Amino acid sequence: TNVRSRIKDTDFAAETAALSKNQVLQQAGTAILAQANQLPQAVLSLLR
Amino acid sequence: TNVRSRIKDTDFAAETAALSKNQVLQQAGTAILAQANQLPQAVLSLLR
Repeated sequence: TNVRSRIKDTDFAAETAALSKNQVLQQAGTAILAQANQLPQAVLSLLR
Repeated sequence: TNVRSRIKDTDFAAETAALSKNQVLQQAGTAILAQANQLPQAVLSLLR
């Protein structure tokens, strides 16, 4: 059961770190696309 | 998509330069013809 524990289980102190990371990466990427999809709006400020 | 971007797209900062150029060339050429079509009117100021 020790062996199967180290194989099959997850230590949640690691998991929650992975979660915090991934959540930051998503909220980031979303907020990034808020800008990437607005950089083409600099176009029609020029000559329109 | 990078490759197809550099092939098929236009960088608009180049385009708008081409536009400004062409517009100047048209407005110019028009205003030029305002004179070229009036140089023959110097004729009938002479002997009529």
